[PDB]
Amino acid sequence: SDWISFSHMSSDTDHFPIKSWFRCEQKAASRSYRTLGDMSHPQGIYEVRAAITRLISLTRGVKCRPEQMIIGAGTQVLMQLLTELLPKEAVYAMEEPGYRRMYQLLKNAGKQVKTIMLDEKGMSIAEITRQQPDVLVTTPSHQFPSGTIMPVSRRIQLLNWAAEEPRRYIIEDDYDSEFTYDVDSIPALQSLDRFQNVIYMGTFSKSLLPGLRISYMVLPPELLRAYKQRGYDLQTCSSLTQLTLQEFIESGEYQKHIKKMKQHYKEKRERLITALEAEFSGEVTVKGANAGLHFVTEFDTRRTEQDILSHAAGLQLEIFGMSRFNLKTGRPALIIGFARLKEEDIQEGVQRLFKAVYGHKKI
Amino acid sequence: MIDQSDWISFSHMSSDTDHFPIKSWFRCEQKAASRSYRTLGDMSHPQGIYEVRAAITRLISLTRGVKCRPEQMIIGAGTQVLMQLLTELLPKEAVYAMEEPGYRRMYQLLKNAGKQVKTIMLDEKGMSIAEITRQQPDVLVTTPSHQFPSGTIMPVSRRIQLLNWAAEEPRRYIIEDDYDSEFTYDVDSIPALQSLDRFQNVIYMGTFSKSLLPGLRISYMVLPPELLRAYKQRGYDLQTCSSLTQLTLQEFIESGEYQKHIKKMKQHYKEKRERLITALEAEFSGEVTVKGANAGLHFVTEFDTRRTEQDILSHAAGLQLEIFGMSRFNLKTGRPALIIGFARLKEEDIQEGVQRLFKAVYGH
Ligand SMILES: Cc1ncc(/C=C/c2nnn[nH]2)c(/C=N/[C@@H](CCC(=O)O)COc2ccccc2)c1O
Ligand SMILES: Cc1ncc(/C=C/c2nnn[nH]2)c(/C=N/[C@@H](CCC(=O)O)COc2ccccc2)c1O
Repeated sequence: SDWISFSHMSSDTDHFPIKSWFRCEQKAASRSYRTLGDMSHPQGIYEVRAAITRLISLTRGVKCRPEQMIIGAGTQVLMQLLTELLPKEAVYAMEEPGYRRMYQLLKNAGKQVKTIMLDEKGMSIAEITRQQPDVLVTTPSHQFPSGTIMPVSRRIQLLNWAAEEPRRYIIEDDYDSEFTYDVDSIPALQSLDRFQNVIYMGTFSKSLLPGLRISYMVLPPELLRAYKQRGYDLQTCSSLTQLTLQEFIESGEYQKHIKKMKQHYKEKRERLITALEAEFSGEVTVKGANAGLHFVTEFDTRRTEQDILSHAAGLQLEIFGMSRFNLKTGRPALIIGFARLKEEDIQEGVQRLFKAVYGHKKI
Repeated sequence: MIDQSDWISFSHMSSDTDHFPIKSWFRCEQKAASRSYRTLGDMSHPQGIYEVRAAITRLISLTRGVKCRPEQMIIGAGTQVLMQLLTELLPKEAVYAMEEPGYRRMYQLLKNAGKQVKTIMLDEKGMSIAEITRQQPDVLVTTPSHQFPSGTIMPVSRRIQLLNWAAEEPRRYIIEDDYDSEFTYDVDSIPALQSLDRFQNVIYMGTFSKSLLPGLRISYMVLPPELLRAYKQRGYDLQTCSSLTQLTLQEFIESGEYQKHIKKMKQHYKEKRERLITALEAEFSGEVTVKGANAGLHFVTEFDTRRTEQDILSHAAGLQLEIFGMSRFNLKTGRPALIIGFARLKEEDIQEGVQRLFKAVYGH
C-alpha cells in the first residue's frame, strides 16, 4: 500500500523491539511454565504489579502499594469495573472534547455524565464547580484530544475541589504520558494529592503496541476494599503476557525502549512541524504539541471537515477530524498523530493534506 | 516420612501444562507474527480479527455443528467478560436462571449486577424444564453437553423442551455454555444445542481456555441477530484479546496443530478415564457409584459409606489428596458425592490416588 498515516490511534511497529519482547516472553515462559496455569490472581500477578509500581513511581511520581493495583486487558474493562466500585449514583464529568468511547460507556451504564469544556489550562474548574459532579475523568499529561498540558495550578484546583467534600473522585487517565518534548515532566495528579481522591489509570498500549492490551489502575484503599469484597473477578491479561511485561521492565528493555523512542518522536515531531510550517507558511495553526504522540492543526480554508477528510481518504492519507471527539462550525481542525508516520513520508505527507484541504498546490 | 509435596490432585479446575504442545504454540505465534506484524499496530476489530473469527467458526461448525457466521461472533478474554457484555445486551430487567448445582462465579457476577437469578434443579435429563416453567425466568444458563458439575448430558428431547419454552414468549433467551465440550467418550456425540435453534433464541458460549496455553483466556460468544444489533448500537467496545494471541490461535487452528492436539489429548483422556474407572471399580467393588462420565474431564462418585462428605474431604487433605465435594457447587444431604477431575492427574498416580481415596471414604 501507498498509505501515509497521520493517525493518532495507530502505533509504531518499525521501532518497537519485537525480538526483545519475544525473548522476554521466552525467558518468562522458561522461568514459570510449571506455574502458568496457577498464577491467576484476579488483580494481576503480584510481582508484575510490583514491577509496574516501581516503574510508575520512578517515571511519574505515583506513590502506591502493589496491592492497590489492578491489571486489565485494556482501559475499558478497568473503567467498567471502576464504575461498579464507585457509588452507583455518582455523577460523572468528562472533558469536552474528550474520549467519546468512554463517554458512551458511562452513558450506556445509565450514569449522568456532565461535559466540562476546556480552557487554556485544561479541564475547566469553573464548569466543574458550577455543575457539581462527583467523579472527574481527566487527561492531565496531554489532554485528549486538544493536547493541553494541565499546569500544576489547575491540578491543585482539581485536588482542592475533590478534597472539599466527601466522596468526590478524580480518575486520572495518564494516557500518552511516556513522552515530553520541549518541556519537562510534571508530577501526576495522584502524586500531588495529599489525600487519596485520585484513581490513577495507565496503559502500556502507546508504549508497546495497541495489538497487545495491558492497562492498570491504582485504587484508593477504600475502593480497593469494595473491589476485594466482590469475590468473583478473573484477571483478563494472560499470565504469560503479564510475566513478559515484568521481564521487559525488570530487564531494563522497557526503559531503554522509552528513551530511544523519546528521541525518535521528538525529532519526528520537530521535522513534521517545520514541514507543516513550510507547506502552509502561516495558514496552519498548530497547538497541543508539547507532549504525547499527536497535536492539533487548524486550517484556514473553505471546505467542510467531512469533505477534507473525505478527500484525504481518497489521497490515502489516514487522518481524523477533531469533530470525532465531541461528547455532544469554525475553521477545520484535524488530529495529526505521528506515531506510525515514517520520517521518509513527512514531506509527501503534508502534501495530500495541503491538497485534501481543497485540491491543489499551485506555486 | 510423609513427603509434603506428594500431592495427588483430583481437582477439576485444571489443565495439564505437561501435555500442551507449548513449542508448537510458540512456533505458530512466530509464524503469525512474521505474516502480520505490520498489523499488530492497528486496532483489532472490536468483535475480534475477522479471519480469527472465521477460523473459529469453521472449527465449531465441524466439531459441534454450531451454525453461525463470523459476523455474529464476539471474541473476549475469558467467558466472564463476554457474560458481562451479554448482561448489558439483554434487557436490564431480565430474570436469569442457572442450574443448581452450578457455576457459583457466574451466579455471583449476575447477583452483583443486581439481577434476579433463579436456581433451577436438575433431573435425569439436566436442567428442569418443570422448574423453569414454574419459576418463570427470562434467560436460561445451561450446560447441555456435560452439566457442570453433575455431568449429565442433556438429551435432545429436553433441549427441544427448552427451545420450545424460549420461543413461546418474547425476550426469552438460552445461553448455551459449552465449556469442556472438546471431549466425548464412546457415547453421546451430540452436537450443540444451538444447532437446533430454528428461532434464534440461543447464545452459544465457547472457550479455548481448557484447550490451550495455561494462563491464557480466549473465549467467544455467538449472538443471535437482535443481540448482535444491540451490540453494534453501542459503538465503543474494545477487543480484550491481544491481536497477536488471536493470530496465534488462528495459526494454531489453520496449521492443523489445534486438531492434532485435541485428537491426542482426547485419546489420552479416554484412556486415563478408563484406567481410573477400572481402578475405582476394583478398589471399591460396588461401594462406589460413578455417574456423569462419557464426556468432559470430571465425573461424580457417590460413596457407600457412613462417613460424612466432609469427613471424606478432611481425611483427603490428610492423605495429600486434592478432591472436591459436590456441596461446593451449590449456588444458594445424604450419601457423600465427590467431583473426580482427572485433568491434572498423572497416570503414575491413578492406583495410589484411588487407594488414598478408599481410606478417605472408609478410614481404613
Ligand atoms: C484518553 C484515552 N484513554 C484511553 C484510551 C485507550 C486505551 C487503551 N489502553 N489499553 N487498551 N486501550 C484512549 C485511546 N483510544 C484509541 C483511539 C481514541 C479514539 O479515537 O476513539 C487509541 O487506542 C490506542 C491505539 C494505539 C496505542 C495505544 C492506544 C484515549 O484517547
Ligand atoms: C459451567 C462453566 N462455564 C464456564 C467456565 C469457565 C470459563 C472460562 N473460560 N475462560 N475463562 N473462563 C466454568 C469454569 N469452571 C472453573 C471453575 C470451577 C468452580 O469453582 O466451580 C474450573 O475450571 C473448569 C473445570 C472443569 C471444566 C471447565 C473449567 C464453568 O464451570
